[PDB]
Amino acid sequence: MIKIIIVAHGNFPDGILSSLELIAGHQEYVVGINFIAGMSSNDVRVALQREVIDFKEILVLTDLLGGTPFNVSSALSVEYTDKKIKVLSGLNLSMLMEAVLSRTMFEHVDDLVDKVITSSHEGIVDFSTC
Amino acid sequence: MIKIIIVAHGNFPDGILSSLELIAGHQEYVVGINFIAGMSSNDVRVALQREVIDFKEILVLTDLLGGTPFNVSSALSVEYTDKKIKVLSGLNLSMLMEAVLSRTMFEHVDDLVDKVITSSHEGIVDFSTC
Repeated sequence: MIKIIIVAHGNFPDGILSSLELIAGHQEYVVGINFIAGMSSNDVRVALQREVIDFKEILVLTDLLGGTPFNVSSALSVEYTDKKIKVLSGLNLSMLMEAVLSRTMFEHVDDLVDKVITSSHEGIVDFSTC
Repeated sequence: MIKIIIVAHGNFPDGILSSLELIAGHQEYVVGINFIAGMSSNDVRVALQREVIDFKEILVLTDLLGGTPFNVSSALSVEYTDKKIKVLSGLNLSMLMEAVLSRTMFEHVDDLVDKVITSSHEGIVDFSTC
């Protein structure tokens, strides 16, 4: 059971989640934290802490390297002795679908992240390229 | 100008556009086509045609390889003799920010896509590796 948590600027999390819902329907243990206008770094931190209280294996998908979602997520990911918290930047729908569709193959998030990264890269394609 | 068109499942385009608005503010020549429940493939085609009527250099950012937004966009990109339409899949915020921040440097979308692709890939990072 790997919990997927999406953290990104604006309502990007709501938006990409609506893509997932249209394609695959509603999923268990998948949440979005919308980093909207008005909220601070700490607001994101509080929200994320809340979402991880009861989970050991957690994949956090964030929009942009070095942005507040990624920074807050990575800072928190090293604070829990027995939690496994992976934090990715570069979130595309490939990243999200792969995590959702493959996570049940894995007990541990450590063994899921390699395949999620591979699909994220493989999903970036220029149509000219055939 | 190089016009940027975002086509994706659900309200993903609105959501990622809200990320852009928050980070960079409102941009010219950047539109979203939300492929929501109830919409047909032709509906997407009609919308895209409308957005490209009066533009010669067009970058279309789509969510997912082999999906309706990508398929409709790719099919249309080869139908105009004198339009330059590039169609990418794998849309992440890195892809969008690069197109927006760098398009000014280029007359032609052809010379912009390689930088956009590079940044898209470079933006996918696992914090464990830093």
